[PDB]
Amino acid sequence: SHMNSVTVSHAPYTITYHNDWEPVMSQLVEFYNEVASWLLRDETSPIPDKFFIQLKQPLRNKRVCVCGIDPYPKDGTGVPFESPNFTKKSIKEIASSISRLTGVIDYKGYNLNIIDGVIPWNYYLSCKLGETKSHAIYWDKISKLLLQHITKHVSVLYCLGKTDFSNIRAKLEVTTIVGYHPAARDFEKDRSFEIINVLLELDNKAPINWAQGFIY
Amino acid sequence: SHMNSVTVSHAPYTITYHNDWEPVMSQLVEFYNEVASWLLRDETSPIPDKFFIQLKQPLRNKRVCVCGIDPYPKDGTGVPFESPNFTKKSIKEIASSISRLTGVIDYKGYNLNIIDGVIPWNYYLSCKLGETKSHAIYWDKISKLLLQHITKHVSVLYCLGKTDFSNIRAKLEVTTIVGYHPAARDFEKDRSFEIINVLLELDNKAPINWAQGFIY
Ligand SMILES: [Cl-]
Ligand SMILES: [Cl-]
Repeated sequence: SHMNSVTVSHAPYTITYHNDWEPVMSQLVEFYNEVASWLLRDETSPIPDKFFIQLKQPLRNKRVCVCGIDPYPKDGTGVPFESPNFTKKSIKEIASSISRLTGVIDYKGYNLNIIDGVIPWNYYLSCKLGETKSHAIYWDKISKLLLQHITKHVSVLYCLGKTDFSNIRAKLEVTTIVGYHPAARDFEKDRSFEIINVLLELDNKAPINWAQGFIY
Repeated sequence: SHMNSVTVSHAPYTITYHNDWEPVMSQLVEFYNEVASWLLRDETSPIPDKFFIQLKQPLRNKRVCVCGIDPYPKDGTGVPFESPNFTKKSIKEIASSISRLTGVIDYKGYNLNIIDGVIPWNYYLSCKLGETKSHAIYWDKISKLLLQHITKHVSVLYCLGKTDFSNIRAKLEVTTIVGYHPAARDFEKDRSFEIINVLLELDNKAPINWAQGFIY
């Protein structure tokens, strides 16, 4: 069924997750306990209470995963790409791409987490405040475990960042696009890489309406 | 440089390979020796002398990998998908897709191994005469090793067969399309999946001219 379950750890001490994540929660508890103490030492983005909040998303209704390597170095919320005040460069560049693709001119913000069929994801679920990929060693196996579970549900995996994702062993056993980082210099590639996965969808599944992410 | 090197085994006893495959040849010798005796027991497709002939292809000039799970159950040549007399269903269906995409009406045959930028590949390099995926257990680690090496060179990995490739742990560390099997029942998906990877190319690399495969 569709429900939220619960599991015990140490800081945030309790992880609430949607039913769909069950197959993975036993190993995630094992992995997090042997790692948390090394991890919690630093000021993190997001705060420990927000590490796993994205596990409250169902995967049954997801067909696309938009994956960044890790949360914003500062002001991370626990929801990947989310910037509640729309000041973070990465989500502003995605918004502009979508704006250009769809034809939507006016908007106050953009959020990938409110689009039907889309789960936004952070490969590593944290980093030390102000330092990208700084907690990579701690999430290692957890990261592989959770992306393995996601790619069983979603049809398209869209990774943002070529060098960010350059050395990452991961899943075995679907359609992957390794596009540029949203804040890359030189546009056509960014914008076409988001239009290209609705036609990868067409081969079987329903399209994504990327404009559902716009906040007015 | 660009040259063909040589390595020692036991049946076919000698493996000739292009320079580009060097990083992988030490492990492939280790892996093949501990496996060959179990493998050579059966009548195979292709014959042992043809197992590794596709290692004579450079990878430096390859941007697309078209991957089947293993050679034809009968009449395999050592070159993936190749049917010298154009009677095998899989290559005839690919040819028809290309014919429909390109506009080429008349041809005697089709070969993926004569297209610039394309390396055709068999995940498992053999099978028992008349039985698909029958030598899967023997190639296991070798298969992972060689596809790992290919995907470092190519920009697009195109796998043909959803259930054929359903349970396959593989590479870590690029753009993957898991399309249908060429001999699938119900066409648009087959043909669009081959037109879709030239635009995945466009994001960075030169296009593939699929019509280069036609034999007149
Ligand atoms: Cl984030
Ligand atoms: Cl073959």
